[PDB]
Amino acid sequence: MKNNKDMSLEEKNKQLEQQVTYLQAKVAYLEKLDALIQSKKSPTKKKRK
Repeated sequence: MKNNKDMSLEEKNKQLEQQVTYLQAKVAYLEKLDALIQSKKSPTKKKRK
């Protein structure tokens, strides 16, 4: 169900190989948010303070 928000979940994209790539993690964000890092964003490289 397209969330009341603007960026609906259906807006999510899909690829050939990346299909399962994000479908595994994205499933967490897109679940309620959308096709993007929101709930639990992956770990970023060593950020130099």
